[PDB]
Amino acid sequence: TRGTTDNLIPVYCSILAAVVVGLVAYIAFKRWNS
Amino acid sequence: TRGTTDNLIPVYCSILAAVVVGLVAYIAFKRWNS
Ligand SMILES: O=C(/C=C/c1cccnc1)c1ccccc1O
Repeated sequence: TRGTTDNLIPVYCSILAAVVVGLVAYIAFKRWNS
Repeated sequence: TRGTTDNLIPVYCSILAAVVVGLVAYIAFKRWNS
């Protein structure tokens, strides 16, 4: 189970770029409107 | 896919991972102290 848990490095940079960008606007608006 | 403008997919992940990681601490602290 080394090629299916810690080989997601190329896939992470894709999903993490989409999630982190959506988080920057969401988390900020949540902490600004809290 | 010119190969000299839209081939920088892996190189972006390098600088983007280093910038976005350093930003996760800064943006969070700025939005938390706001
Ligand atoms: O092989 C890599 C994968 C990057 C990537 C970037 C975006 C979407 N899918 C994959 C890679 C990641 C970080 C730095 C250099 C790399 O070659």
